[PDB]
Amino acid sequence: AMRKYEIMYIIRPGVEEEAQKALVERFAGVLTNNGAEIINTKEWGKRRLAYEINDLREGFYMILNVNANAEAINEFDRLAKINEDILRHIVVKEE
Amino acid sequence: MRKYEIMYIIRPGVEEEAQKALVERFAGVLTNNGAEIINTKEWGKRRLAYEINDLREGFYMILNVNANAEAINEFDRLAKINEDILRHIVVKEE
Amino acid sequence: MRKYEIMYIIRPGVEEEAQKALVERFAGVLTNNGAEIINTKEWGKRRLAYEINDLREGFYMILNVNANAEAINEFDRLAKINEDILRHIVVKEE
Amino acid sequence: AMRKYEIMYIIRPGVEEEAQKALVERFAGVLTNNGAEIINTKEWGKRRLAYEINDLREGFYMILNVNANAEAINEFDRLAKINEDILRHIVVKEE
Ligand SMILES: [Ca+2]
Ligand SMILES: [Ca+2]
Ligand SMILES: [Ca+2]
Ligand SMILES: [Ca+2]
Repeated sequence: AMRKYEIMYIIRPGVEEEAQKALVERFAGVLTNNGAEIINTKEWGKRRLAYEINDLREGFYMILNVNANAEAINEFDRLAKINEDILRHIVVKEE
Repeated sequence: MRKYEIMYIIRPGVEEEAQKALVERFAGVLTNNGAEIINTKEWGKRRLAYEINDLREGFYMILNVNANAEAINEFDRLAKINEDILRHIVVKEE
Repeated sequence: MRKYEIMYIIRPGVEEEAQKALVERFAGVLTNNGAEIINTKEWGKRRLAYEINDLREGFYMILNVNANAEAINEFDRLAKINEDILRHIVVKEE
Repeated sequence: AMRKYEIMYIIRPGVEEEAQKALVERFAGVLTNNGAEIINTKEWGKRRLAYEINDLREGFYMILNVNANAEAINEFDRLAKINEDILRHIVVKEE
Protein backbone atom coordinates (compact mmCIF):
# COMPACT_ATOMS: atom_id res chain seq x y z
CA ALA A 1 0.00 0.00 0.00
CA MET A 2 0.98 3.71 -0.04
CA ARG A 3 -0.27 6.93 1.59
CA LYS A 4 1.08 10.46 1.55
CA TYR A 5 2.58 11.41 4.92
CA GLU A 6 4.28 14.38 6.37
CA ILE A 7 6.72 13.92 9.24
CA MET A 8 8.42 16.24 11.68
CA TYR A 9 11.12 15.32 14.09
CA ILE A 10 13.41 17.15 16.35
CA ILE A 11 16.98 16.39 16.99
CA ARG A 12 18.21 17.49 20.41
CA PRO A 13 20.44 20.52 20.07
CA GLY A 14 23.41 18.87 21.79
CA VAL A 15 24.21 16.72 18.78
CA GLU A 16 27.26 17.57 16.76
CA GLU A 17 27.18 18.81 13.15
CA GLU A 18 28.57 15.57 11.59
CA ALA A 19 26.42 13.43 13.86
CA GLN A 20 23.46 15.44 12.69
CA LYS A 21 23.89 14.60 9.03
CA ALA A 22 24.57 10.96 9.94
CA LEU A 23 21.25 10.69 11.74
CA VAL A 24 19.44 12.59 9.09
CA GLU A 25 20.76 10.63 6.19
CA ARG A 26 20.13 7.68 8.40
CA PHE A 27 16.40 8.22 8.76
CA ALA A 28 15.80 8.94 5.09
CA GLY A 29 17.72 5.72 4.54
CA VAL A 30 15.31 4.06 6.92
CA LEU A 31 12.35 5.27 4.93
CA THR A 32 13.76 4.27 1.60
CA ASN A 33 14.77 0.70 2.29
CA ASN A 34 11.07 0.08 2.87
CA GLY A 35 9.43 1.38 -0.31
CA ALA A 36 8.73 4.83 1.10
CA GLU A 37 9.36 7.71 -1.30
CA ILE A 38 10.61 11.07 -0.03
CA ILE A 39 9.41 13.94 -2.21
CA ASN A 40 10.96 16.75 -0.13
CA THR A 41 13.02 17.61 2.98
CA LYS A 42 13.45 20.83 4.86
CA GLU A 43 15.94 21.54 7.64
CA TRP A 44 15.16 24.59 9.74
CA GLY A 45 18.30 24.25 11.78
CA LYS A 46 18.14 24.74 15.52
CA ARG A 47 14.97 26.56 16.59
CA ARG A 48 13.07 27.35 19.81
CA LEU A 49 9.40 27.19 18.97
CA ALA A 50 6.66 27.90 21.43
CA TYR A 51 3.41 26.28 20.64
CA GLU A 52 0.05 26.83 22.18
CA ILE A 53 -2.71 24.42 21.35
CA ASN A 54 -6.45 24.56 21.92
CA ASP A 55 -9.05 21.93 21.14
CA LEU A 56 -12.44 20.80 22.37
CA ARG A 57 -13.35 17.16 22.58
CA GLU A 58 -16.73 15.73 23.46
CA GLY A 59 -17.21 11.99 23.74
CA PHE A 60 -17.33 9.13 26.21
CA TYR A 61 -14.10 9.22 28.05
CA MET A 62 -12.30 6.08 29.06
CA ILE A 63 -9.13 5.67 31.10
CA LEU A 64 -7.02 2.57 31.60
CA ASN A 65 -4.15 1.71 33.84
CA VAL A 66 -2.21 -1.14 32.45
CA ASN A 67 0.90 -3.20 32.71
CA ALA A 68 1.69 -4.41 29.23
CA ASN A 69 4.37 -5.38 26.77
CA ALA A 70 5.25 -3.32 23.73
CA GLU A 71 3.48 -5.89 21.59
CA ALA A 72 0.23 -5.39 23.45
CA ILE A 73 0.05 -1.64 23.01
CA ASN A 74 0.46 -1.76 19.26
CA GLU A 75 -2.44 -4.14 19.01
CA PHE A 76 -4.43 -1.67 21.05
CA ASP A 77 -2.79 1.01 19.02
CA ARG A 78 -3.60 -0.43 15.65
CA LEU A 79 -7.21 -1.26 16.44
CA ALA A 80 -7.98 2.11 17.97
CA LYS A 81 -6.80 3.98 14.90
CA ILE A 82 -9.01 2.16 12.47
CA ASN A 83 -12.21 2.01 14.53
CA GLU A 84 -14.46 4.91 13.56
CA ASP A 85 -15.93 4.94 17.05
CA ILE A 86 -12.62 5.99 18.63
CA LEU A 87 -11.94 9.67 18.01
CA ARG A 88 -8.70 10.10 19.96
CA HIS A 89 -6.44 7.90 22.06
CA ILE A 90 -3.32 8.47 24.07
CA VAL A 91 -0.59 6.55 25.72
CA VAL A 92 1.75 7.32 28.53
CA LYS A 93 4.53 5.10 29.59
CA GLU A 94 7.15 5.68 32.25
CA GLU A 95 10.74 5.92 31.05
CA MET B 1 6.38 -5.05 30.76
CA ARG B 2 5.90 -1.41 31.61
CA LYS B 3 3.37 0.70 33.37
CA TYR B 4 1.07 2.41 30.93
CA GLU B 5 -1.81 4.76 31.17
CA ILE B 6 -4.27 4.78 28.30
CA MET B 7 -6.93 7.29 27.45
CA TYR B 8 -9.52 7.09 24.71
CA ILE B 9 -12.58 8.85 23.53
CA ILE B 10 -15.75 7.31 22.33
CA ARG B 11 -17.96 9.02 19.76
CA PRO B 12 -20.71 10.94 21.51
CA GLY B 13 -22.98 9.24 18.99
CA VAL B 14 -22.59 5.68 20.22
CA GLU B 15 -25.33 3.87 22.13
CA GLU B 16 -25.28 2.05 25.44
CA GLU B 17 -24.92 -1.47 24.02
CA ALA B 18 -22.39 -0.53 21.36
CA GLN B 19 -20.41 1.42 23.90
CA LYS B 20 -20.64 -1.42 26.38
CA ALA B 21 -19.36 -3.95 23.86
CA LEU B 22 -16.55 -1.61 22.89
CA VAL B 23 -15.04 -1.15 26.32
CA GLU B 24 -15.27 -4.88 26.62
CA ARG B 25 -13.77 -5.50 23.21
CA PHE B 26 -10.80 -3.21 23.86
CA ALA B 27 -10.39 -4.68 27.32
CA GLY B 28 -9.98 -8.17 25.87
CA VAL B 29 -7.40 -7.24 23.27
CA LEU B 30 -4.96 -6.04 25.88
CA THR B 31 -5.48 -8.98 28.10
CA ASN B 32 -5.41 -11.56 25.34
CA ASN B 33 -2.18 -9.84 24.48
CA GLY B 34 -0.93 -10.65 27.94
CA ALA B 35 -1.63 -7.33 29.60
CA GLU B 36 -2.96 -6.83 33.13
CA ILE B 37 -5.52 -4.07 33.57
CA ILE B 38 -4.61 -2.45 36.81
CA ASN B 39 -7.65 -0.13 36.93
CA THR B 40 -10.44 1.39 34.81
CA LYS B 41 -12.35 4.68 34.94
CA GLU B 42 -15.45 5.50 33.00
CA TRP B 43 -15.85 9.25 33.09
CA GLY B 44 -18.85 9.08 30.85
CA LYS B 45 -19.65 11.76 28.29
CA ARG B 46 -17.50 14.82 28.75
CA ARG B 47 -16.90 17.99 26.75
CA LEU B 48 -13.43 19.00 27.77
CA ALA B 49 -11.70 21.98 26.31
CA TYR B 50 -7.93 21.94 26.56
CA GLU B 51 -4.93 24.15 26.10
CA ILE B 52 -1.41 22.83 25.58
CA ASN B 53 1.51 25.18 26.20
CA ASP B 54 5.03 24.00 25.41
CA LEU B 55 8.44 25.11 24.15
CA ARG B 56 10.73 22.80 22.18
CA GLU B 57 14.22 23.75 21.01
CA GLY B 58 16.45 21.84 18.65
CA PHE B 59 17.05 20.93 15.05
CA TYR B 60 13.80 20.77 13.22
CA MET B 61 13.44 18.33 10.30
CA ILE B 62 10.39 18.06 8.03
CA LEU B 63 9.59 15.50 5.35
CA ASN B 64 6.80 14.99 2.86
CA VAL B 65 6.63 11.40 1.88
CA ASN B 66 4.79 8.59 0.15
CA ALA B 67 4.84 5.43 2.27
CA ASN B 68 2.93 2.46 3.57
CA ALA B 69 2.39 1.86 7.28
CA GLU B 70 5.23 -0.52 7.91
CA ALA B 71 7.87 1.81 6.53
CA ILE B 72 6.24 4.44 8.70
CA ASN B 73 5.79 2.06 11.59
CA GLU B 74 9.40 1.08 11.51
CA PHE B 75 10.55 4.66 11.30
CA ASP B 76 8.36 5.54 14.24
CA ARG B 77 9.90 2.74 16.22
CA LEU B 78 13.45 3.90 15.62
CA ALA B 79 12.67 7.54 16.34
CA LYS B 80 11.03 6.53 19.57
CA ILE B 81 14.24 4.67 20.34
CA ASN B 82 16.87 7.05 19.07
CA GLU B 83 18.35 9.12 21.85
CA ASP B 84 18.83 12.43 20.05
CA ILE B 85 15.25 12.75 18.82
CA LEU B 86 13.21 14.78 21.25
CA ARG B 87 9.90 14.55 19.48
CA HIS B 88 8.36 13.70 16.17
CA ILE B 89 4.95 13.79 14.62
CA VAL B 90 3.36 12.14 11.60
CA VAL B 91 0.18 13.08 9.81
CA LYS B 92 -1.63 11.61 6.87
CA GLU B 93 -4.85 12.48 5.15
CA GLU B 94 -7.46 9.80 5.52
CA MET C 1 5.98 42.09 17.30
CA ARG C 2 6.87 38.50 16.61
CA LYS C 3 6.50 36.07 13.80
CA TYR C 4 3.57 33.77 14.34
CA GLU C 5 2.02 30.93 12.50
CA ILE C 6 -1.63 30.23 13.16
CA MET C 7 -3.68 27.19 12.31
CA TYR C 8 -7.39 26.68 12.77
CA ILE C 9 -10.08 24.29 11.87
CA ILE C 10 -13.52 25.08 10.69
CA ARG C 11 -16.47 22.80 11.39
CA PRO C 12 -17.05 20.50 8.44
CA GLY C 13 -20.67 21.55 8.82
CA VAL C 14 -20.30 25.20 7.87
CA GLU C 15 -21.50 26.56 4.53
CA GLU C 16 -19.73 28.58 1.89
CA GLU C 17 -21.04 32.00 2.96
CA ALA C 18 -20.65 31.38 6.68
CA GLN C 19 -17.17 30.04 6.11
CA LYS C 20 -16.33 32.95 3.85
CA ALA C 21 -17.46 35.50 6.43
CA LEU C 22 -15.51 33.69 9.12
CA VAL C 23 -12.12 33.78 7.46
CA GLU C 24 -12.83 37.40 6.82
CA ARG C 25 -13.98 38.06 10.35
CA PHE C 26 -10.90 36.45 11.88
CA ALA C 27 -8.69 38.22 9.38
CA GLY C 28 -9.99 41.60 10.51
CA VAL C 29 -9.51 41.01 14.21
CA LEU C 30 -5.80 40.50 13.82
CA THR C 31 -5.36 43.43 11.58
CA ASN C 32 -7.56 45.78 13.57
CA ASN C 33 -5.34 44.67 16.39
CA GLY C 34 -2.38 45.94 14.47
CA ALA C 35 -1.20 42.68 12.97
CA GLU C 36 0.13 42.17 9.44
CA ILE C 37 -0.97 39.00 7.68
CA ILE C 38 2.08 37.83 5.87
CA ASN C 39 0.33 34.97 4.01
CA THR C 40 -2.81 32.79 4.00
CA LYS C 41 -3.52 29.21 2.92
CA GLU C 42 -6.91 27.66 2.51
CA TRP C 43 -6.41 23.93 2.46
CA GLY C 44 -10.11 23.35 2.27
CA LYS C 45 -11.81 20.39 3.93
CA ARG C 46 -9.30 17.85 5.15
CA ARG C 47 -9.50 14.72 7.30
CA LEU C 48 -6.06 14.49 8.78
CA ALA C 49 -5.10 11.80 11.20
CA TYR C 50 -2.13 12.60 13.40
CA GLU C 51 0.26 10.99 15.81
CA ILE C 52 2.31 12.94 18.34
CA ASN C 53 5.35 11.25 19.88
CA ASP C 54 7.26 13.04 22.63
CA LEU C 55 9.24 12.53 25.84
CA ARG C 56 9.25 15.10 28.65
CA GLU C 57 11.31 14.77 31.82
CA GLY C 58 11.12 16.91 34.91
CA PHE C 59 9.12 17.66 38.00
CA TYR C 60 5.49 17.05 37.35
CA MET C 61 2.90 19.16 39.21
CA ILE C 62 -0.88 18.67 39.01
CA LEU C 63 -3.67 20.82 40.38
CA ASN C 64 -7.44 20.60 40.50
CA VAL C 65 -8.89 24.01 40.90
CA ASN C 66 -11.91 26.28 40.87
CA ALA C 67 -11.14 29.53 39.04
CA ASN C 68 -12.34 32.15 36.62
CA ALA C 69 -10.51 32.90 33.38
CA GLU C 70 -8.45 35.83 34.52
CA ALA C 71 -6.89 33.96 37.42
CA ILE C 72 -6.23 31.22 34.90
CA ASN C 73 -5.20 33.67 32.22
CA GLU C 74 -2.74 35.33 34.50
CA PHE C 75 -1.31 32.03 35.63
CA ASP C 76 -0.92 30.95 32.05
CA ARG C 77 0.94 34.14 31.29
CA LEU C 78 3.45 33.65 34.09
CA ALA C 79 4.03 29.99 33.29
CA LYS C 80 4.65 30.88 29.70
CA ILE C 81 7.18 33.38 31.00
CA ASN C 82 8.81 31.48 33.81
CA GLU C 83 12.08 29.94 32.75
CA ASP C 84 11.95 26.67 34.68
CA ILE C 85 8.55 25.57 33.38
CA LEU C 86 8.95 23.36 30.36
CA ARG C 87 5.31 22.81 29.62
CA HIS C 88 1.90 23.11 31.13
CA ILE C 89 -1.62 22.25 30.18
CA VAL C 90 -5.04 23.33 31.38
CA VAL C 91 -8.37 21.67 30.82
CA LYS C 92 -11.88 22.55 31.84
CA GLU C 93 -15.21 20.94 31.19
CA GLU C 94 -17.46 23.08 29.06
CA ALA D 1 -17.27 33.73 37.35
CA MET D 2 -15.84 30.29 38.26
CA ARG D 3 -15.11 27.01 36.44
CA LYS D 4 -13.44 23.82 37.58
CA TYR D 5 -10.00 23.43 35.99
CA GLU D 6 -7.23 20.95 36.16
CA ILE D 7 -3.67 22.08 35.46
CA MET D 8 -0.40 20.32 34.81
CA TYR D 9 2.97 21.91 34.60
CA ILE D 10 6.47 20.74 34.44
CA ILE D 11 9.41 22.22 36.14
CA ARG D 12 12.70 21.63 34.37
CA PRO D 13 14.75 19.07 36.25
CA GLY D 14 17.74 21.39 36.68
CA VAL D 15 16.02 23.44 39.36
CA GLU D 16 17.19 23.06 42.91
CA GLU D 17 15.09 21.58 45.73
CA GLU D 18 14.51 24.90 47.58
CA ALA D 19 13.92 26.74 44.32
CA GLN D 20 11.36 24.11 43.50
CA LYS D 21 9.20 24.76 46.53
CA ALA D 22 9.57 28.51 46.00
CA LEU D 23 8.17 28.25 42.50
CA VAL D 24 5.51 25.86 43.52
CA GLU D 25 4.28 27.83 46.46
CA ARG D 26 4.63 30.75 44.15
CA PHE D 27 2.17 29.51 41.55
CA ALA D 28 -0.47 28.44 44.05
CA GLY D 29 -0.01 31.92 45.46
CA VAL D 30 -0.63 33.24 41.99
CA LEU D 31 -3.86 31.34 41.73
CA THR D 32 -5.11 32.35 45.12
CA ASN D 33 -4.62 36.10 44.97
CA ASN D 34 -7.15 36.02 42.15
CA GLY D 35 -10.13 34.20 43.65
CA ALA D 36 -9.09 30.80 42.37
CA GLU D 37 -9.57 27.93 44.82
CA ILE D 38 -7.18 24.98 44.87
CA ILE D 39 -8.89 21.79 45.99
CA ASN D 40 -5.86 19.49 45.56
CA THR D 41 -2.19 19.26 44.53
CA LYS D 42 -0.04 16.33 43.58
CA GLU D 43 3.71 16.32 43.06
CA TRP D 44 5.06 13.33 41.16
CA GLY D 45 8.63 14.42 41.56
CA LYS D 46 10.98 14.17 38.61
CA ARG D 47 9.63 11.85 35.90
CA ARG D 48 10.39 10.93 32.27
CA LEU D 49 7.09 10.31 30.58
CA ALA D 50 6.72 9.26 27.00
CA TYR D 51 3.48 10.16 25.44
CA GLU D 52 2.03 9.07 22.17
CA ILE D 53 -1.03 10.83 20.89
CA ASN D 54 -3.44 10.00 18.09
CA ASP D 55 -6.40 12.00 16.87
CA LEU D 56 -8.38 12.53 13.69
CA ARG D 57 -9.64 15.93 12.70
CA GLU D 58 -11.89 16.74 9.78
CA GLY D 59 -12.81 20.32 9.01
CA PHE D 60 -11.90 23.27 6.82
CA TYR D 61 -8.30 23.94 7.45
CA MET D 62 -6.92 27.44 7.59
CA ILE D 63 -3.34 28.60 7.99
CA LEU D 64 -2.05 32.08 8.72
CA ASN D 65 1.36 33.64 8.75
CA VAL D 66 1.38 36.71 10.85
CA ASN D 67 3.47 39.35 12.46
CA ALA D 68 1.62 40.44 15.56
CA ASN D 69 1.88 41.74 19.09
CA ALA D 70 1.03 39.68 22.13
CA GLU D 71 -2.16 41.70 22.48
CA ALA D 72 -3.32 40.71 19.03
CA ILE D 73 -3.00 36.98 19.52
CA ASN D 74 -5.09 36.91 22.66
CA GLU D 75 -7.88 38.65 20.85
CA PHE D 76 -7.61 35.99 18.20
CA ASP D 77 -7.13 33.55 20.98
CA ARG D 78 -10.15 34.56 22.97
CA LEU D 79 -12.52 34.72 20.02
CA ALA D 80 -11.47 31.38 18.59
CA LYS D 81 -12.17 29.57 21.83
CA ILE D 82 -15.72 30.74 22.18
CA ASN D 83 -16.84 30.41 18.57
CA GLU D 84 -18.57 27.06 18.09
CA ASP D 85 -17.46 27.00 14.47
CA ILE D 86 -13.78 26.72 15.42
CA LEU D 87 -12.94 23.22 16.59
CA ARG D 88 -9.19 23.56 17.16
CA HIS D 89 -6.60 26.30 16.82
CA ILE D 90 -2.88 26.50 17.28
CA VAL D 91 -0.17 29.03 17.60
CA VAL D 92 3.52 28.93 16.97
CA LYS D 93 5.84 31.73 17.75
CA GLU D 94 9.60 31.85 17.40
CA GLU D 95 11.58 32.23 20.61
CA1 LIG E 1 -10.08 5.93 15.16
CA1 LIG F 1 13.23 9.56 21.23
CA1 LIG G 1 7.94 28.46 30.03
CA1 LIG H 1 -14.08 27.03 19.69
